[PDB]
Amino acid sequence: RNEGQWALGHREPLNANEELKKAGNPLDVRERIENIYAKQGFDSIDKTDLRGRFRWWGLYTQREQGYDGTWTGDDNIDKLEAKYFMMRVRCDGGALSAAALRTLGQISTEFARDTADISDRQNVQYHWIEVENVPEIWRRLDDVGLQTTEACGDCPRVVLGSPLAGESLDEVLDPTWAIEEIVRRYIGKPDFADLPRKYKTAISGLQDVAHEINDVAFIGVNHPEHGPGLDLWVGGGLSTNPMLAQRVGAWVPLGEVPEVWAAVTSVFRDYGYRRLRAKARLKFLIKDWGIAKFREVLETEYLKRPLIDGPAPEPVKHPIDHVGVQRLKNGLNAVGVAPIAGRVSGTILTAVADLMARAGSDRIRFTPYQKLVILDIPDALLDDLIAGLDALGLQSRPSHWRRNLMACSGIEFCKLSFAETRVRAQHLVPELERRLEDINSQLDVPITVNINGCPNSCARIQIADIGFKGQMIDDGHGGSVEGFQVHLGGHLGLDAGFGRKLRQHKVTSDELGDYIDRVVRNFVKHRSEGERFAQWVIRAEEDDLR
Ligand code: SRM
Ligand code: SF4
Ligand SMILES: [Cl-]
Repeated sequence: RNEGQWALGHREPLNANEELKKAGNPLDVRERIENIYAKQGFDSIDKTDLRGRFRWWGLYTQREQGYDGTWTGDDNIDKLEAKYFMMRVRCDGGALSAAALRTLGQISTEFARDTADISDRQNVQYHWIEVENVPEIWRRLDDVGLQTTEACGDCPRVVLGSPLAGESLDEVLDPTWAIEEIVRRYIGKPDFADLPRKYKTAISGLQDVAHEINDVAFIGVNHPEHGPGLDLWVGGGLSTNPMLAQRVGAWVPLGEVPEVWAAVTSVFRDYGYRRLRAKARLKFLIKDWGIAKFREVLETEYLKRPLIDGPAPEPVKHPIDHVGVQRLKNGLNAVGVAPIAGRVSGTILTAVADLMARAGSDRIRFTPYQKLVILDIPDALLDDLIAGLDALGLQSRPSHWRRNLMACSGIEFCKLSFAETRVRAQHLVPELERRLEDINSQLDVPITVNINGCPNSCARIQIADIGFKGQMIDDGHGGSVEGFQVHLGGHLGLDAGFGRKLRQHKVTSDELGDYIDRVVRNFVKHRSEGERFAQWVIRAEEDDLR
């Protein structure tokens, strides 16, 4: 019985999305940008290019101005499509030189109305970009060793790596090599250009890459016999049907990582479902097959050998975000700063690149939690840096809230969203800071808040202390507005799991601060000593949670 799987012989398209990939190599659309589209403009762009093949090059069309959630749906595309683009720049590892960061700044100030926002996958995204300047931009990014290749599309998304790869004192190893090997080997190459859906990778020495929710994850663990290598995890995801990735129970050494990554992706290519668009993510295959069959197939058909068994890394009790100052293997310091919901500007990035030059620093990393850290600051030139960054509003000593808050793009730019998230976040933070500085000392433990535009969970709705899922709501049977559902007490690391939903409960855009304030206060009210938020939630009564 057919599910669209290549490996079972069913190579026949069953989607419009699968249909468009059978029409040449999607990535081939780059000639057409430079040759045709950047020269003729938005309206020349064939619609199967604009909506399909543009994705393989980091170009999603942004939402047209002044259409609220009322208008959100597959059937309003012509209306919702603004003649501008969100261009996503691929940063495998968050890793960047100061020259590279510089370029990202000026590209934004110049081409993207100063918009630059750090994604929770270590990328930057621009908005207000026009096709005319795409060729100029590619040309420019190349100078600094950056591309947009497969930053969107049915292909491997950015590979996450630790913001502190190679300098962290706690890391099991530095797997940067493996990342760069994967990118050098495999990005832009025909073999993995066509996958049932998107494909997300995390590789790190630390559990600081939200690994449990990636399609494939490689995580430092000491093997008692074989030494520092990587633990392999597979089948994660969070959209509208969240599933934690699971241990394959294998241990992979650094050098074999890119080989084993290619294996896994290969299994996705061939056995992944291609009938339903909503059922195409690897996770669904893993759910169906079970972990053991997966490993069986993986060894027997693609690696041609068993993967050496190995232990799980010991799950951390607290997420590792790298905000703040820390000593390096260097003998130097690194600096983690927090913007609000990843929101920086073209100006900020350049202004930052310059402060780095002042410090002698040439290494910066973006963070899987929309943050950025500067590396190799010597003690001597550190305070003059921090003050330089605080000046741009990039706080290295942020508050509880500013530090542990994410938002997606939402209805500001995103054509799929029901609510405003990012701008909303720029104001909610000060409101919470001054509203709850009151209770602040009594919180010995952080509260994480993720504001999501719609159910897609781009800012990780399910795995926050307080998670907000943007749905359309009714207001006295007069008219439908924007609003959020709450998911509470979801965490990664030790005993990972998702936040609970509440029965008949909605939070309008205005009420966000009200709800947070209340449930936080009720937390402190009913909590026990040392008890984390998430722990309370599981025993808490419905009423204290509303
Ligand atoms: C920018 C970012 C949010 C952020 O502020 O961090 C983001 C924003 C978008 N995501 Fe994503 N996603 C981002 C991380 C994720 C994550 C989180 C993660 O990877 O940890 C998820 C959840 C995890 C997962 O994938 O399971 C996520 C699940 C989605 C979904 C759900 C897809 C699905 O599997 O069903 C969509 C829609 C889709 O693919 O059909 C999607 C679609 C989008 C689009 C392209 C909306 C669209 O299709 O038109 C958003 C960009 C619109 C815009 O104009 O900004 N994105 N999105 C993140 C981009 C990181 C990157 O560089 O790649
Ligand atoms: S979670 Fe939804 S609204 Fe937010 S950025 Fe993703 S697709 Fe857009
Ligand atoms: Cl995405």
